[PDB]
Amino acid sequence: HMKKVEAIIRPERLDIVKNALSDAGYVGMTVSEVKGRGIQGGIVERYRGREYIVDLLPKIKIEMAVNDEDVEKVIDIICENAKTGEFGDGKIFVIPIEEVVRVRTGERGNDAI
Amino acid sequence: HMKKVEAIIRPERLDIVKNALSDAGYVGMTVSEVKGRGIQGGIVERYRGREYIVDLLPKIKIEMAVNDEDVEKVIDIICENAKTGEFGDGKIFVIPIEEVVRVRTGERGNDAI
Amino acid sequence: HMKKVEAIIRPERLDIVKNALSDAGYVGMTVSEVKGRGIQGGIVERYRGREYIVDLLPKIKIEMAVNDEDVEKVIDIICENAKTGEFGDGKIFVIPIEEVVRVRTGERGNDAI
Ligand SMILES: Nc1ncnc2c1ncn2[C@H]1C[C@H](O)[C@@H](COP(=O)(O)OP(=O)(O)O)O1
Ligand SMILES: Nc1ncnc2c1ncn2[C@H]1C[C@H](O)[C@@H](COP(=O)(O)OP(=O)(O)O)O1
Ligand SMILES: Nc1ncnc2c1ncn2[C@H]1C[C@H](O)[C@@H](COP(=O)(O)OP(=O)(O)O)O1
Ligand SMILES: [Cl-]
Ligand SMILES: [Cl-]
Repeated sequence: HMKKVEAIIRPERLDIVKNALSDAGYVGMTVSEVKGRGIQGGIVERYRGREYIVDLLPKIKIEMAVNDEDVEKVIDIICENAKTGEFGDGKIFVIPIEEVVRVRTGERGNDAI
Repeated sequence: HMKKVEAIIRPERLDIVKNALSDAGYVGMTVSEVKGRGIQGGIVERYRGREYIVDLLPKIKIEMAVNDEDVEKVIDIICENAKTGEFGDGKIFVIPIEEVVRVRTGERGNDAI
Repeated sequence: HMKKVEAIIRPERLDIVKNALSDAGYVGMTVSEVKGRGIQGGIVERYRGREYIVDLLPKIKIEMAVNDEDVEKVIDIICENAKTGEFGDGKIFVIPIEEVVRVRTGERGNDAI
C-alpha cells in the first residue's frame, strides 16, 4: 500500500529533481546530507606535500512516503532529472511502509501524506 | 516482529518528545537533522534587495527499532508531544525490520534493543 | 531479494569498518552523521559553573543495499570491526527493499548495485 521512496543523488541535482517532483504534485519530502562511496572516482586532496584519496563524497538523500500506484512515476521523475551519464548519479530504493501517521491530526495512510 | 519507527518532527519539539519517550521506558533511538518540504509555508529570506522563498525547512528525524506490540504506544507518545495544531508537525512511518543485531554481543531481536 | 543493511556505529570505527567492507568487495554505501541515545552513559558538560548531561552522542549511520545472500557476511564484517566490548557499539537493522534502481542506466535489482 504505502511505500518509502529513498533516492541518493548528486547535490547539484537537488533543485532540478525537487522542482520536477513538485511540478508533478509531489511536494512532500524529507531531505538530508550524506556521503556516498561507489564506483565513481574518489577525490584527490593535498596535505603537507602529500596527496590522499577521499572516498566518501557529498550526496543528497530524498525520502518520500507515496502510495504504491505513484512509485513508478516518482522513480521516472527522479531518474530523468538526476541522471548525468557519469558514474555517481545515485540509487533509488523502494521500501515498504506499514503505517503512516500525520502527527497534527492523527490521520493515517493516504490521508496522512 | 521488529519494526522501525521513524518520526519527522519540528526541531523545537525534540526535547519534549524524547523526555516523554524515555519516561515511558523507550530510551534507545537515533536522531538526525534533516530538512522537510510539505503544505507548511516556506520561509521568506532577503538577499541584495530581493526576497526569495526557502522551501526546505529544518526538521528532526527520530529512528527507533521497537517490538511490534509497542508501536502504537510509541506513536501515541510522539503524537501527543509533537503536535502543535499548525501545519508542519510531521509524519511517523512504521517500517518492517527483518533482523536487529547488537554489535557488542551479537544478540538479535528483542535481546538486541 | 534485496535488503537494506543499516548500521549505527561509533564514529571512531568508521574507517576500520569501511576498509574491511571494501576489502571483501562491498564498496557501495551511503554514510551519515547522526546522534544516538541508549544504555551507554551520556556525556557531562559544564556551563557557567553547572554540570549538565548530554544524552545524544555522535554516531555514524552506514546504509547498504545488498542481495539477501550477502546479508549475514556484511553483518559479520560490521560486528567484528565495530565492536569494542563497551556499551554504545551500536545496532544493525536489515530492512526489505522492494526495488533498487540505478539512476544512471535505469538498471534494477542486482544490476543496480
Ligand atoms: N550498495 C549500495 N548501497 C547504498 N548506497 C549505495 C550503494 N552503492 C552506491 N551507493 C550510493 C552512494 C554512491 O555515492 C552513489 C552512486 O554510486 P556509484 O557506484 O559511485 O555510481 P552509479 O550509481 O552511477 O553506478 O550511490
Ligand atoms: N510524502 C512525504 N514523505 C516524507 N516526508 C514528508 C512527506 N510530506 C511531508 N513530509 C515531512 C516533511 C515536512 O517538513 C513534514 C511536515 O509536512 P507538512 O505537509 O508541511 O505538515 P503536516 O504534516 O502537519 O501536514 O513532514
Ligand atoms: N531502539 C533503538 N532504535 C534505534 N537505535 C538505537 C536503539 N537503541 C540504541 N540505538 C542506537 C543509538 C545508540 O547510540 C547506539 C548504541 O546503543 P547503546 O544502548 O548505548 O549500546 P549497545 O548497543 O552497545 O547496547 O545504538
Ligand atoms: Cl543526516
Ligand atoms: Cl528505511
